[PDB]
Parts: sequence; structure tokens; C-alpha cells
Amino acid sequence: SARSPRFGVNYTPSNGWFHHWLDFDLDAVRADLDSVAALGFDHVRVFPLWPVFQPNRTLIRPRAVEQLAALTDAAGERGLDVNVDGLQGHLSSFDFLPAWTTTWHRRNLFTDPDVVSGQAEYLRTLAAALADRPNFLGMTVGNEINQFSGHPHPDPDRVTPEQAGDWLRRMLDACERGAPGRLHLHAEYDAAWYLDDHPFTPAHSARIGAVTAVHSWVFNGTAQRYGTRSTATAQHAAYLVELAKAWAREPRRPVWLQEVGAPAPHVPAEYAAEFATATIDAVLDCPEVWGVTWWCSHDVDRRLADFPELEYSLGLLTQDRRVKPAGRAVAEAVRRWRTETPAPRPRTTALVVDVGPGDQAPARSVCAPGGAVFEAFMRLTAQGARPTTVLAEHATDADHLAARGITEVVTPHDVH
Amino acid sequence: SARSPRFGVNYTPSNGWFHHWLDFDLDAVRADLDSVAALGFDHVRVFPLWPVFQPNRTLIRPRAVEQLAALTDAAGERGLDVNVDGLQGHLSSFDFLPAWTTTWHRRNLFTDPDVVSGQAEYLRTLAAALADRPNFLGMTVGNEINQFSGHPHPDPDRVTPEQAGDWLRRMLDACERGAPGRLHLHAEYDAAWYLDDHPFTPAHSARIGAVTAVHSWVFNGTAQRYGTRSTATAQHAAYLVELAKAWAREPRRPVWLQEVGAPAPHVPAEYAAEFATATIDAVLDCPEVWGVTWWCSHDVDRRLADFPELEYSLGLLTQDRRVKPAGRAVAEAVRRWRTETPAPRPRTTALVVDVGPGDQAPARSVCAPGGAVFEAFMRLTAQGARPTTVLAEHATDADHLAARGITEVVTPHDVH
Ligand SMILES: CC(=O)N[C@@H]1[C@@H](O)[C@H](O)[C@@H](CO)O[C@H]1O
Ligand SMILES: CC(=O)N[C@@H]1[C@@H](O)[C@H](O)[C@@H](CO)O[C@H]1O
Repeated sequence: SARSPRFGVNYTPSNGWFHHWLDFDLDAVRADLDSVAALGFDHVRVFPLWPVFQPNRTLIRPRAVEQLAALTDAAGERGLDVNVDGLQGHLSSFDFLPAWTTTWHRRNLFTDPDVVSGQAEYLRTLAAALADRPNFLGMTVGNEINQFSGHPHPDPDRVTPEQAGDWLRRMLDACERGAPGRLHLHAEYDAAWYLDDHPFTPAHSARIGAVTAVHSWVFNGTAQRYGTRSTATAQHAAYLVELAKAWAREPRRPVWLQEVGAPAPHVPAEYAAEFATATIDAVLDCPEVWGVTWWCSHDVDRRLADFPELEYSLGLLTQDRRVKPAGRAVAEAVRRWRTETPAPRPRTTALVVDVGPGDQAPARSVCAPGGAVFEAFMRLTAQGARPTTVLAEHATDADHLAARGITEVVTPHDVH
Repeated sequence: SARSPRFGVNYTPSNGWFHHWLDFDLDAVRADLDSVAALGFDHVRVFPLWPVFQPNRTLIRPRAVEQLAALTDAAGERGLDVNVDGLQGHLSSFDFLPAWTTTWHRRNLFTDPDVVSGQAEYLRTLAAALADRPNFLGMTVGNEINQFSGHPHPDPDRVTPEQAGDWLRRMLDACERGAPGRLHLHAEYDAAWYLDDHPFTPAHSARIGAVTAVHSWVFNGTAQRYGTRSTATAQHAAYLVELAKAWAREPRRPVWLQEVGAPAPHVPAEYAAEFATATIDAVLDCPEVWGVTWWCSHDVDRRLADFPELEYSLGLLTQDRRVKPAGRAVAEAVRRWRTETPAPRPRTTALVVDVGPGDQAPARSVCAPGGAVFEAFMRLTAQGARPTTVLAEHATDADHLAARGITEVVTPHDVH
């Protein structure tokens, strides 16, 4: 009954980046997706710009929607399924916020009834427009929208965890209404697991939406503390996968590694291929992985200003559509895992994750790089123990353990 | 040598409002400008959306520029000259701010060297693209950009007056560089004359840029304090014209009434025609008026949300291009003033304007509705004295007075 992982890329348009919606060129998209499918991927994750699609609360532009459908059709012709992220929102250090949510109309993104009603109509419209596309996977509410909810954001839209979970439900309700039965989820960046009192929580990620989405980025302190060529750096995606399982109510709830990339300087370009192989191999030794989706397809145009340096070189391909060695290595790992490798065995040893109550997760920073749970997991991993995780409050739950096939339970104090 | 006033409208596209740049339709623009020229106007004031034209600091979209040129050409065919406002920025309660100026990239609009360098390139590019258009008037830096500089803005980019004047110079330098010899100016809303310690000052408006631009809006407290059918309400545009002259170094520096409109409920629709006639008649009794430019050509689409109620009905035409009675009245006033009315006589009586030092204007609120200078001017006007204004520091300057033809000088204390 073992789950079979899918392989895709986050689509970063080579001509004009996500600004290409302002000058939409289907032939340029066709060429981008051509070089994507030639690498053997089976899906793309694609990004509308929210204020370009909804420049006024009650103006959702049909032409923008039509363009998204044409993109989805071009991908379908090429054997690529499409997940669409709705609320961007945040992309690569930039916040794209509609004028009707800011300054003179500043209205909290998660709690204002008019903005939330506008967000719902937006998501529902996209989902409904794509509902007749057989290659349309479903919606992700918005890329790492939790980054708006608190520190370190310079101007956050603050919310309680209950408010955040309620907002997520309404957003996913809208996706479900536009495209019933599709794969609708939300995706939060790693503050949801690592930052104490961050409003978006691990329970939100593991108990709302169809699958848990994780974004694995070793610039978060991991590569800095442990080195580029290290257990922790190579295993960081696998760790996020197994950590996220602890809060899941369903024992076989899949986990989607929706973002993973090789950020220089933390991963120099010369080590990107090697890093990509080890990371993919390591995470695919985890059961129930829904898929691996690399960030990103194409380098960002170097004529575009003010990106953090790491953002420019994250592509599997260059801006002129040449395949990088790291692109070649990911394609090779995809090919090997689709055909030549067996399913991963169950992880029967569980590391106890004690995070405080854990619905609220007030001390989740023990899971962050340098934390006791983090280092206990990498130590076990290095010892060959192939660990999963379990919450302290379920660590003696014979039904939880047996449902998961867990036969051994250890704490970080046990690991030392 | 008397100056002859021009007549135009602020172009508010009927299909999609200023969001029409996202779905640019030249035939829809042609039809809009057709109904404009049929009313007898000779120019339009037109508004790019800054973040649509410059979505990234070093991406100024050539297609957006091409669209602006096609709009300018369509207008030229119809005998309409074009002023282009650059930095929007602010339009009708909405702030359109590029992602590269906000939150994670928050960089002060008036002082950050990278943003200011980006603004310069933007203005220079627009001006240069239109420089070969014989109907291209010139640039206005940006619509009421001073609203970003302080209270009551909820999130201002604060600046000292010296910083604001320096920024204006650099912005106009860029316009001049792209289109030498053209009519380049800046336009600040009435806080520049009315709000104590507002960073943009009357000296900035009267001593930087080719002409002084004023925006006359009787919802600023005037209609509320004095009534819709009153001297002060009818004369408010004329007052702003004559007030703005006090800070001018050149005695014949023209003043452009770049915005004037009839906002309901302060001016009910049934009184818009009558209000428009009286306002135009009153301001055109002021010498050196560069022109009168009505806000706006077309009602805002009522399907667009979150505008202040007054914004929807400010058009001379409805959203379906029917001419309103107020449109008919403005066209009639234009026709009469172009052919049937003599030039206004000089205003030889000057009201003293004591504002504190006045370069800095720390007590300019004496010019605001309810202020001593304001009410002294309306009282003189009602008495038939046809007043101009003079700064306290120049009130005994025999050369200033004679250069202006001023033969009588009175203070508000004199008027009582
Ligand atoms: C402010 C900032 O740059 N935040 C980044 C975000 O852009 C990125 O998507 C995320 C990936 O995990 O990492 C965050 O640290
Ligand atoms: C915050 C706000 O609505 N400000 C308005 C502005 O939209 C308008 O252009 C201006 C005209 O003078 O009047 C201001 O009061």
C-alpha cells in the first residue's frame, strides 16, 4: 500500500519572472515548460500575482484567469499537472499586496470580513476556471502566507492561532467550492515549526488541507551551524517531513516537499548537484512522501533588481534555458527513483517531540536548527536509526504507535 | 500680454478605470477620448499606474510605455494635448506602491537613493518616449505625491521640507532630460497650503516646476463650513489660484487649476451644473490661469469596490459615455470663455498672507477653511474687491507690488 512520490518544479518564468502576467507570452511559457518536461518532471507549481489578477476587490480579471488556463493547457499538452498557488502575496522577499488591503484601506489579511470575502472569491474563481482541466491538481491557498502573520515581518497582520486556522478553513472551503474533490492545501514556511508563538502552527499544517506541505531551506541556520557537507544539511528535508508527521491525525497523511532548493553561498553552485542527490535520496527514504517539487525551474533574470543574491541562481536551468549540472542531477535522481529503487521501509523508531501543549506549540523552537529535537534527530539519523517523530502527548499511545508501526520510542535526553 | 486659459479633463478610463493598463484596449480609449473631444476640451491629463509600468526597480515595461504612446497618439488625432502624471502612487483613496518600495524593501519614497534613482529613470523614460509626440505637453511628477509625506497618512514616508524640495528638483531634472523644453511640473494637494508643518510647502509649489498646480476640492471643509451655495464654496478654486501666487518669484508665473470637480453630497448632482459654471466663471476672473482641467471625464464603474462614495459620480460623463448636465454646462462655459468673454482685469487689491516665515509656512492653516486669511479673502470677494494675495514679508515691497500691479494692500485685521 506504499505511497509513490511525484516529481515536479516550481515554475519561475524565464522572461520577466512572475511579472510575465503583465506581458503574457504563451510561446515563452511553452518553451519554458518544454525544458521542464524534457527533464522528466510530471508537474509544475505556478504562481499568479494576486494584485494583477484582483487589482480591485470586485475586479477579478477574466483575461488573467484565461491566461492561467492557457498556461495550464500548455502544461497539460506536455504531460505536466498543475498546482496553482493563489495568494501571492509573498515571493522571493517581495510582498505583492493589492492596493485595497493597504494604507488608506489597510485591512487585516486574515480577519477583515471584506478582504477575506475578496480572497475567497478569488480562490474560488481560479479553482472553478480550472475545474474542467484534467491536469489541474488543485490549489495551494498562498505561498508561505504565514510570513505576513508575525515577527520577523516588518509590518505584520497579527492573528491568534485560532484566527489563523479559521481563516485557512474558509480559504480551503472556497477552493473546494470552485473545484470539488481536487487537491487543495495550504503551505507555510518553516516558522510554523521553528518559531515560538508563531500564529501558524504545526497542527494547522498537518490537520487542515489535503496534505501537509513543507518548504525545506538550509539557509535557515542549518547550513550555517552544521556546514554545507553535513548530515543535518543533507537531511533537512527528510527531517521536516518526519517532524510534520507528529501532528497528523491520519497515520498515512502524505507530506509534500513542495519547495526544496540549493541556495548559494550556503550551497555553492559546485556542490548543488551533489547536494540535490543527497537531499532527494534522504527525503525519499521517508514513507508517505506525496512528491518532491524543486525550487526552481529557471534562474531569475539578473537584470531584475533587489532580490537577495541567493534568489538569482536557484534554477535547475539558467535564464536562457541551458540545463545546469544540478538540473542534470535532479533529472537523474527522478529517473532512478521512478523505476530503480524500492519503497522505503517503515520508520519504527520515533523521537519524542516535546513542544509544550503542541496544538499551540509554545516551545517549538526545540525543533529549530540547534534545538534539542533537531540535533537528536540528526544524531539518530547519522547512527542509522532512520527516525520518525512522535509528540510527547502521544508517545505512550499504544493505538497511535501501532497505527504508525512504531516499535521504539526515544527522547532527546535518551540520545543525550 | 494677457494669458489665455486652456480647457481639459482628467481622463478616468470608463472600462476598468486606471486598471485598464492591465487589459489595454485602444478602441475603448478611442471612444472615451471621442466623447471628451466632442465636449470641446483641448487636453487630457492621464495616469499610468507606477507599479504596473515599473513592477521591478529595473523593469520599466516597454509595452506599457508603448501603450502610453498609443494613447497619446489617439488623443493627438482628436486634437487633444496630453499631460502625463508619473508617480501614482495615489489615486482616489488608493495607494499604488511597487513591491520594491514596501515591507521587506521599505525604502523612503523621497530620500532613498535606490528608489529615487528608480523614480528618475521611470520619469525620464516616459518623457523620452513621448518626446517625439507634438501633442505631448510634459510631465507632472506624480498626482498629489505629498500625501505620502506626513499626517494624516497612516504610514507616511516622512521628509523635511528641504528634502522634499531637493527630491522635486531631481524628479523634474529627469523629466527635463527625457523631454527638454516641455511643460514639466509637480502637483501637491491642498495640505501644501493648509496644513501646518506639512513637508511640502507653498514655496515648493510656486518656485519648483514650470507652473503652479492646484487641486480645488470643496469637500476639504469648505462646503461643510460655509454651505454648498456660498461665496466660499463657489470661489474656492479662485482663492487657491490667488493664494498660490503669493509665493511666486515670477509675477506672471501661471497657475494651473489642474483638478476641480463637484463632489457629492457636498455638491449634490442637481447642483453640479450650477456649481461648475460659478466655479469656472470665478476662477477665470483671475489673471494668469494656465488652464482649467475638470475631474473627471467619466464616472468610475460602480462595480468597483471600496472607493469613497464621492469618487463614483465625479465624471462629466457616465460610465456608459452619456453626457451629464454638468458635462453640458462645462462645455458651455468652455465655449463662452474661448470666444465671448474678455480677459480678466488685474487684481490691484492684495490681502496680506502672514503665515510665519513662509518659506517654511509654520502657520499656513490661517489659509485653510475657517482661517483668518481664508475668510478675509471670501469677505473681500463678496464685497466686490476682486482680491489677490501678498506675503507679509513682501507686503511693503514697492518692487513686488508694482511688478504685480498691486495698488492697495489690506490685512485680515483690516477686513475684520
Ligand atoms: C523575509 C524573507 O526573505 N523570507 C524568506 C522567504 O522569502 C522565503 O520564501 C522563505 C523560504 O523558507 O524563507 C524566508 O526566510
Ligand atoms: C486620504 C484621501 O482620501 N485623500 C484625498 C485624496 O484622495 C484626494 O486626491 C485629495 C484631493 O484634494 O483629497 C484628499 O483628501
